[PDB]
Amino acid sequence: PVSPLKHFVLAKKAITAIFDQLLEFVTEGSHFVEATYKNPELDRIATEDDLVEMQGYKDKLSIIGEVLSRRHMKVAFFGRTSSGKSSVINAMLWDKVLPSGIGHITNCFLSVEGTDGDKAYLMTEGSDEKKSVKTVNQLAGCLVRVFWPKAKCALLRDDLVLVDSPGTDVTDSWIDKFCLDADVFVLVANSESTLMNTEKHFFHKVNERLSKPNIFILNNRWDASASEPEYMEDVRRQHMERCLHFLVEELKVVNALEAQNRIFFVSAKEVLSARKQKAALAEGFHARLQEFQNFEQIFEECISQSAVKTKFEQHTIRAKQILATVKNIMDSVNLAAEDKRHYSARLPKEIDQLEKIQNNSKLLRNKAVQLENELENFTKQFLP
Ligand SMILES: Nc1nc2c(ncn2[C@@H]2O[C@H](COP(=O)(O)OP(=O)(O)O)[C@@H](O)[C@H]2O)c(=O)[nH]1
Repeated sequence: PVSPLKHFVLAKKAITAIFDQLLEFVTEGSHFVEATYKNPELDRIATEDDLVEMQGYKDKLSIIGEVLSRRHMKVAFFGRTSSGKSSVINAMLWDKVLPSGIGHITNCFLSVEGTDGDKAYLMTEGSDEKKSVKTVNQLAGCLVRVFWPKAKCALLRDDLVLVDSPGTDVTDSWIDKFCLDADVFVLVANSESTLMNTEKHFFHKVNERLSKPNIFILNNRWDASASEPEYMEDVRRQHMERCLHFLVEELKVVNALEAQNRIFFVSAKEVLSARKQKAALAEGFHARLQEFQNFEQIFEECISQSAVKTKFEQHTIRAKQILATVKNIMDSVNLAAEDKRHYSARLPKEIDQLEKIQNNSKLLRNKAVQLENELENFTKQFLP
């Protein structure tokens, strides 16, 4: 069972390798354009504008590679205090990463990301110090970053970052600082209550600022109706009706069939206890566990596909534009050299020098075409 998050990992590896090659190619092409422009025996074969363009591309292709190397998937959890946001995150991480009662006292956002080390730690905004996660109660707009060993959670190994927000009912400017790059928003609701307008309004604001945000609703604490099956079915219908209407008719972010794959009824407490033990069950436990596992699979499929487009499409488009321009420059150099060869070149040494320029510009043009093909292959595989 291969995690869908590997789609993102593979896309990130592919696009970073393309940009490594692109930087090397533009560096080589810039050296060629410079030598051609600077040759005192050549007039107007490569222009000063040709060189400035190539150097400008060279000067900015490195930071694209470094920026791409740090791209990650991000899921953000929202909901009323004690709905179960921290517990859902812990269940997905298979451990008690965010401590008990942290939701009572946290007024900062808490993010969880992977670390290559074997020791968990946290970092605050104004330093590089790695602090004990045992101080997270003291440290928790503000953001506290929790780092958890990648060897312990496959989600973190596969470049997912999970963000816990302060309770919606006791606090937006949240969107700008910690939501412009979130790929998925998860509303955690208390299934013993009813979906509230305070929660709806927040996702209305996300919806107005982002084009078709990916939104899941987890009706948590579903174990509270265990052994009440007839009751459970009717409460499920009522929650489903209200959650469907919100996603489909109010937000209009999903049609009614796809909405079935965005609303789930779960017990994060049961799931965490089952998973911490893996490293006398209430009635319906396994059905609820299976529903949480189905949510995780659908969530991973959603966020991996979505994040590849969101995080990598613009730079893929830019790389194609850079290559088209470099090809145009190589075309211009070749054409100017060949024109000169046939219009006014006289001595066989001048002719041989122009033929070398033609040949090297063609070698570079063909290298650009090969990188265009790699970008087309990337687009076909990763950018539907
Ligand atoms: N019965 C039950 N209790 C839960 C569930 N999820 C969380 N809780 C409990 O509800 C309390 C608050 O949960 P927490 O995850 O801290 O809520 P948060 O404030 O939204 O982060 C804690 O005591 C949890 O143990 C659940 O699925 N079922």
